[PDB]
Amino acid sequence: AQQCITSSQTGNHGGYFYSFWTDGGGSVSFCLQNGGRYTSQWSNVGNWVGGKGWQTGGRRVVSYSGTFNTSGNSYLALYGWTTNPLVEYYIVDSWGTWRPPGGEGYMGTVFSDGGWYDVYRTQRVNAPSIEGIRTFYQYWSVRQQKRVGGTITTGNHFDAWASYGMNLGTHNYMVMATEGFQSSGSSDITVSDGGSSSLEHH
Repeated sequence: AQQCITSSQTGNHGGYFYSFWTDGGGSVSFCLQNGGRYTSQWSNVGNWVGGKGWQTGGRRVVSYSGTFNTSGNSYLALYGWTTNPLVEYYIVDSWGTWRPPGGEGYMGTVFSDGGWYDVYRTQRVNAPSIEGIRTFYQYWSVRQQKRVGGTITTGNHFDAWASYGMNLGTHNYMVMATEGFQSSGSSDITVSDGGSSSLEHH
């Protein structure tokens, strides 16, 4: 059955790595389900992010399915980190009332997995990270129109980022995450590797 957590931690569940974090404001429940699945609920949350994926990110055909709901500022994104350089990155497929990162630091565009994304770079100064209190860039691909479920071919994003001088370091984790900020909502997301699909043919 499910395992529902409310405090920040990482682990492996159903065969998949997961990461979950919250600041402890408001309410959030992160429920680990069979295989690549998790569900979540949040109510008037301060901030949280979490999902299932890979302990070591990289070039991958990520595949995910499920549902994502919010009345406020929440988003659904492949979410991960590198070190040397320290980078926090996002490939955002859907959001609520606020399209991240509010247009800040626009760099260009990329086409991947059937859709156009806008590319941004933002900066975090003296901020908590996977390597402690640091100054680091955040890289974003944000879909021009919302999508919930599909493939995210990470290499296409990384390569576009690189074309704009947004270079990555050594991969740390990479998860298909739900995020909330001063908002309420729910999600139900199942992650998989997309490489076992039939060959595309039209």
